[PDB]
Amino acid sequence: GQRWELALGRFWDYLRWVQTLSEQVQEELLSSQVTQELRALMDETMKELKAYKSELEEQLTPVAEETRARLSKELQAAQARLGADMEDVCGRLVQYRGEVQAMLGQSTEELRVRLASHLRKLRKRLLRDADDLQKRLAVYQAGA
Repeated sequence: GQRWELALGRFWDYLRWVQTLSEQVQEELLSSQVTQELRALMDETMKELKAYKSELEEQLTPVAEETRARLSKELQAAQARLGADMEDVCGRLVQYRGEVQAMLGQSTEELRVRLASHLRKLRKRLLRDADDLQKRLAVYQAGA
């Protein structure tokens, strides 16, 4: 099932737009609008993913509790790793907003060079934990 993949696709596209640090992105960065819109997207992905795991617990093949429950603890953790990535990205954008206030009108060009470099790394990490969680979810899609 892929309702949570679509909701993550929307998170991921928005963040790809933020990564460009265009005029409008910078505007909405110094206000609380992109961390407010990324929270809403995160929240729909996690909502939809909790409900997909819930419905997959209905179509599980014959695995004994020390293995079927080893697997949900490993899957709740990949859900948790992905949530923690998205929160990390929003905290790095809050940090940028603060660091622009503290410049007191001075050039933020060197600040946007470090942000773009840092955001790319976070987004690299985010994408590999979504891929990992899809794998654990696909092995669980049938049981073990």
